[PDB]
Amino acid sequence: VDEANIETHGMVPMNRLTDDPRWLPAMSERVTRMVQRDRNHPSVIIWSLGNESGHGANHDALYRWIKSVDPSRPVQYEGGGADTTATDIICPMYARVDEDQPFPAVPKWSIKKWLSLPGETRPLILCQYAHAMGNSLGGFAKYWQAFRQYPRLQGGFVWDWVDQSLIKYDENGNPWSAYGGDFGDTPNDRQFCMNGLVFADRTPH
Amino acid sequence: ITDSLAVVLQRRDWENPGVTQLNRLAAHPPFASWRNSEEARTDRPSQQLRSLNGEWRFAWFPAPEAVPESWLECDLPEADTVVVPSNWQMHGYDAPIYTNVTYPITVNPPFVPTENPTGCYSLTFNVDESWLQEGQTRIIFDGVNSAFHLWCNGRWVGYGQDSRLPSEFDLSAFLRAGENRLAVMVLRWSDGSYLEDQDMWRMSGIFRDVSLLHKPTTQISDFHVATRFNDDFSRAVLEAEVQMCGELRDYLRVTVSLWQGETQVASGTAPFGGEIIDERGGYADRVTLRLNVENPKLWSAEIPNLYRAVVELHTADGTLIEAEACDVGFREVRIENGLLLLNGKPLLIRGVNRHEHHPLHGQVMDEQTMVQDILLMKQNNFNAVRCSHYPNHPLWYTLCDRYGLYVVDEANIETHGMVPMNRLTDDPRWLPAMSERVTRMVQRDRNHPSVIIWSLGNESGHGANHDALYRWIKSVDPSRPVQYEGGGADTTATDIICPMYARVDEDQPFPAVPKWSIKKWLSLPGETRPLILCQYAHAMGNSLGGFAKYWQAFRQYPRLQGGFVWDWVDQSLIKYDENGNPWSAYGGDFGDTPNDRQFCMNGLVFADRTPHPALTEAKHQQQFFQFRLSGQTIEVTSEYLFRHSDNELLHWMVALDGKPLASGEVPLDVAPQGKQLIELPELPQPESAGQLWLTVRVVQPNATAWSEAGHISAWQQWRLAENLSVTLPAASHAIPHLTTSEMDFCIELGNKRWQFNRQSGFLSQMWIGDKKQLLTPLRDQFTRAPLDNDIGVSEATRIDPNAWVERWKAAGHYQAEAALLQCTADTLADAVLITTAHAWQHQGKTLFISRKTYRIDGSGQMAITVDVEVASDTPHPARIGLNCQLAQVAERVNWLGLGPQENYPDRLTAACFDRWDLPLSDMYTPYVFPSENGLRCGTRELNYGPHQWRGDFQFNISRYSQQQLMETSHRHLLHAEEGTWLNIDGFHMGIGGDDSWSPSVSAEFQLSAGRYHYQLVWCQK
Amino acid sequence: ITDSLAVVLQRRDWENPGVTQLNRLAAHPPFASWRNSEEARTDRPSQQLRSLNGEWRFAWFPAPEAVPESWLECDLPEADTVVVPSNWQMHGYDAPIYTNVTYPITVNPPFVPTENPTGCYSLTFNVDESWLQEGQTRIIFDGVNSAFHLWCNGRWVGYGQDSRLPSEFDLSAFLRAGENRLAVMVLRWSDGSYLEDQDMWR
Ligand SMILES: Cc1cc(C=O)c(OCc2ccc(O[C@@H]3O[C@H](CO)[C@H](O)[C@H](O)[C@H]3O)cc2)c(-c2nc3ccccc3s2)c1
Ligand SMILES: Cc1cc(C=O)c(OCc2ccc(O[C@@H]3O[C@H](CO)[C@H](O)[C@H](O)[C@H]3O)cc2)c(-c2nc3ccccc3s2)c1
Ligand SMILES: [Mg+2]
Ligand SMILES: [Mg+2]
Ligand SMILES: [Mg+2]
Ligand SMILES: [Mg+2]
Ligand code: NA
Ligand code: NA
Ligand code: NA
Ligand code: NA
Ligand code: NA
Repeated sequence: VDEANIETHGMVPMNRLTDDPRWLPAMSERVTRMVQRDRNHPSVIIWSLGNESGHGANHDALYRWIKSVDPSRPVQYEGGGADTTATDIICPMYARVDEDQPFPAVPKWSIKKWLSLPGETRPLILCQYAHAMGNSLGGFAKYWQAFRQYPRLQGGFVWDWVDQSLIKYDENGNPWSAYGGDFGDTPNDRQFCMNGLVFADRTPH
Repeated sequence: ITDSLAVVLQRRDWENPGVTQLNRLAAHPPFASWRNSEEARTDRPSQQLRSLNGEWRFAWFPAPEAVPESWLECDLPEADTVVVPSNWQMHGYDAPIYTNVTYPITVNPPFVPTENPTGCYSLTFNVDESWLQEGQTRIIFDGVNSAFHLWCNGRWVGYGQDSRLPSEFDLSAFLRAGENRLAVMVLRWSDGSYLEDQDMWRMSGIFRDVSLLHKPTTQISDFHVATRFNDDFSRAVLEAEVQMCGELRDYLRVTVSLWQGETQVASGTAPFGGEIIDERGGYADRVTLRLNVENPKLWSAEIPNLYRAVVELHTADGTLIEAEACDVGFREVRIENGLLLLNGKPLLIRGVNRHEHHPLHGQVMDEQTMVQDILLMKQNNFNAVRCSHYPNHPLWYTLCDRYGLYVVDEANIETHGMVPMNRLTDDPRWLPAMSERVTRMVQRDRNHPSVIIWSLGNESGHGANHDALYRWIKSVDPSRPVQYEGGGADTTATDIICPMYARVDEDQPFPAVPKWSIKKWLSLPGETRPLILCQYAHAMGNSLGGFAKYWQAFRQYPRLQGGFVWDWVDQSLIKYDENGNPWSAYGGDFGDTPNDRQFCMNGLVFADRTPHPALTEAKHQQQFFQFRLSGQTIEVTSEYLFRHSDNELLHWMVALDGKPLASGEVPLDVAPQGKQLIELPELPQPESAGQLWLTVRVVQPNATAWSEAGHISAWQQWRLAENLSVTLPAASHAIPHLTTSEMDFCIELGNKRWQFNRQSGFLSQMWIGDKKQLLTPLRDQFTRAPLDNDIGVSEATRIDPNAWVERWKAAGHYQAEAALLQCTADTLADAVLITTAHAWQHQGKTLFISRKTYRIDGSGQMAITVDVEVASDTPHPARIGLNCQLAQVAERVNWLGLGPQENYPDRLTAACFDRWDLPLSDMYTPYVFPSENGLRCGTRELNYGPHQWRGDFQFNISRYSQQQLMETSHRHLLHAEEGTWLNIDGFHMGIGGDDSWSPSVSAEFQLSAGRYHYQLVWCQK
Repeated sequence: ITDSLAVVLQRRDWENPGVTQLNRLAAHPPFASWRNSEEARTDRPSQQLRSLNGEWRFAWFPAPEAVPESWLECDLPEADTVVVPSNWQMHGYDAPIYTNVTYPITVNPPFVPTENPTGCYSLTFNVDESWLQEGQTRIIFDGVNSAFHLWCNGRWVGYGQDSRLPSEFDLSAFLRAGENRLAVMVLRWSDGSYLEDQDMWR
């Protein structure tokens, strides 16, 4: 999945820049210039309009731009409820197998319920599931049971591969794995950079 | 030093489609920042919105680098004082350029000639202390062609592109109390010129209003008004989204009220805070107010009911901060089951394309001309207008809102001259420049109910940027369909099949971009969309042939919902001769090269808004009352969708060969889409010879906002009965005498003599007493002075062999010499009979043969019979008749046949059979490019001076020979010849006009029969 | 004079989402410009695509306006030798920031802090006259975070944004035979950073 370098997660709402036409130029260069560079690679099967930036009208514009200039690949985008007009795939992040999380505007339905909502035609492939932060991947079996039972459940992408720990050296030059704040960075989100199936040195969890 | 021309010009922002603006403020609907809401509710002047129109200082330069540094600090001594808004071409500072498709600059995007005419505008003006103590002072340039840098008090403010949308900059940090100086440097050419290749005059300058706007630092920054409905339009919700800028505080509130006249209809109030829209929450700086409206008065072009929405920004204790306002039209535009609906009813678009053009002021628009245009449109049964091909002056949308016209609002993008047309619109590097021309159009005009359809531009092929911006509009504003003709008129970037110059029945199967028959187009597999031509019926010169063929098809096919004629006004400009008499100029008349000559004049009206003959043909075919007659019962059908005929009578005349017999009036009471049957009183039934004709007009007894009392809105004619003449003519007391020379047959009867030349075989002269009657003999004519539609794009330099004029010229039509075959005289009991036969040849090929009999009888009446052969393999001739130059010049022309206006075989539906009496001046049509003109068809009797001709013919009569018209390129160089040129045709070819670059006269109107016959009688009175 | 930092930094092109590049060439799939068809078929190295990876000269500054004009004409004595490619936080010049959702800078688009860490990268390198007698020579920056201005031999070339796609500029009219010097001013923050809020180390 080749993803454009667009994330506006910290805007309030997440929509603020991606729905503004004054940001459509900046956003189009990050989508279009990706397609122009990577369009010949067979490994790329799906284009992504970015991550966690709500759902703005610029998303719908650039979705249709990709469709027009490269019909050979589906386009996906999770923002604004995972099933917007700018996605060919229902690509939720952390939608649970049986339990609904009915957040206002942007609900995370049961992946099994989500398929059968009236008028919903598309496959579902979680762009992110099974958050692997420390001692986790509890209930991972429950996804794959559901994946195998339901044809339109075609799997997902685990979040994620590598702990984003950095090496620091103490006063005597011993290396140790550091996370949020360990460099005087404030504010910070501490451990939440470490979500990997493997440690930073690629040792398996 | 960073404000110096040296630094600002060195970045060359006008040769870089990545920089379309610098420091420009966001677009939005029209603001006035009223500080009293009753002012806002009544749309009275705002003392927070000053105009800077008036006398500015201007200085021209060949290139921006030639502008001295001194001009930022101080006024240039050799500058002139000049009115703004203006186009600097209209003041004479360089030439306007007329080019159609070929760019007026070398195609080398994004670069521009080093020779780039630059307009240096300066203004010294006062600003109150009040505007600088509190709030935000901005300047608004409504239109700058084509790009500009802006200085204020020597400091640099910003840069702007797109010539037809307003550019706004914040001036608060730049202005001082008292005297200030603006410095505006305007470039004729910029990278934006590559998306501004409309077929029009290429001018430049500050050609729309300049204004200062004062707002409080806490302000309404944007507002959007929508109208939802239930199934039967009995309940509506008005949704009003309001966004603000400045410091949000908990005490801030918004009230939006809805008025209809001085009645408050609804009102709501809320603090700021929108719905949750995603995981980060909602817009703290926005609020949406929903008002209920029961039984709303709906907006349409038939009845433009308006409400007014007032948006007050205030505190909770009531203190008003500012108010904005707009007109509201309750209407729904949807496409449903293949039909474009307005309020649940399928529109039938009686459209026209209208440029912003004035023969004196150029591309500067004024209220008087806009209103004159809207009145003339609505008076000729026009429904809708296409803003070809850019956003208009803001006042235009307000006038269509109130007078009632459907508007296609079209983005300022045309790349016609690129090869292929696709080149820039498919290139992602031009997506930004294109997005700002589309998005800023929608942000400004999305509250006008007159706007029912958004257009992505004109003639720019089909690129992936078109698809991107199509989806942008759908996402941002579902209220309105999006249309675009480029790349074959049915691309993925259009909700409407919007072909230009698709014909009714015949396909034009061009590779990649075919124009199918509009009827066939609808039926193509998978195609579900309505079809509304974005341009049809090219009205260049003597044109709109076959107009009736379109409207029959529009009415028969549901999914054919009409089209927009090209176009409304001749883009003529005024020049002054050596004496200072004005004349209408076109392409090349300003030294502009290369140029596209007459192609700028495509209008139903002249530049001064005098109608062409084609306008009534439009008015007749577009009429809202259709008629049928069975017996003496009239079926009236209303094509109005929303109104009853509560301002309409039906006047009816019955006349025998012009003589009126019976009249009457009947009230009209037809429901929309309804019928009314009317039984006429026992009509006159005379045994008298002649054709009995019934004529009905529809008459509006009451004045409207757009029409005077007694305005005629529709008409129709029927032939009721005919009584063939069977009475023998009255006998004569005398026999006409034949005198035979070797050289002439001369015929005498009373005071009258007829001379026939036996070498030429033509009627050489005719005498009444001593007074001779002819200056040129009476000879056959098989040619006409070529119409724009006959010439097409053919020129002396690059001939097009397939144009009609060229096929004629190549076949020798225009240089063919008559060769006398037979010339005999006989004496009968009661008359003399001259029989003739000529062959017209060219380089050995016989093109035409004409066999005549002239029969002069005791009553002084000359009966001429003509029988023509036309070679099957020569091009079908322009006409088949005779012509002569008469000695007489009378002041009036009197005829029984179709009139009163100019009419041709494929453009005579609006004409009515009656006796017409006009001045000879009105028998000539002053087309700016002279051609064949002023024909009237289906005429049985023509009267001029002592002469009468009877028969069944088409004629024109003028002081201008077909030869002079053919050889003269402007109407102002025509001179009255001695006497009067008379063309009488048995048959005359259609004028065409489906387009004007290819043959467009349809087969049924071509003279292909091979043998023709017609009969005249020439008479004295 | 219009290549000076005073003029180029004046425009503050990193605080304006209407300017994401100046003089940048079009994007395209990966090019190598092989002049032998068998080399292209076997994906072997191309003599027309050289790496500039290696030992560059680098100096850190609290804000772009703190960079001395000297630096375009001449290497800074205070500078250090550092390997490229690299992140300057990994060399200890300032802290990497780990924030998930909340932006690491005050949310005030399109503006960024006045105190905007800037990295001044220079490299002196040779160009064979072969390259300048014919054809086009361009520089490829496969990744620069967050935005940068590029000088070659003291003259200004262009500007670029988007930290994860290549920025290419034509250098043919800037290069001379033998010794050349690139001057790359990289800003940590720019209007582009508003679109780069991925939950990772900044
Ligand atoms: C290069 C090119 C473009 C187009 C266009 O696509 C085109 O066909 C339609 C056309 C449209 C607009 C136009 O010029 C004006 O433009 C104005 C402003 O837009 C109005 O819209 C009017 O339409 C109009 O007066 C002129 C021709 C033709 C053709 N040439 C020929 C010549 C001979 C035989 C077949 C063809 S086919 C070529
Ligand atoms: C504003 C907002 C956004 C989202 C997001 O949509 C969100 O819930 C999902 C979420 C996604 C990514 C994330 O951080 C990481 O970021 C990585 C790189 O970008 C990957 O995306 C990974 O997904 C991820 O580990 C953290 C949380 C919540 C919620 N907050 C709370 C708090 C308490 C109770 C319920 C909720 S619901 C709010
Ligand atoms: Mg520019
Ligand atoms: Mg055109
Ligand atoms: Mg920028
Ligand atoms: Mg995130
Ligand atoms: Na499955
Ligand atoms: Na994380
Ligand atoms: Na119809
Ligand atoms: Na034209
Ligand atoms: Na009536």
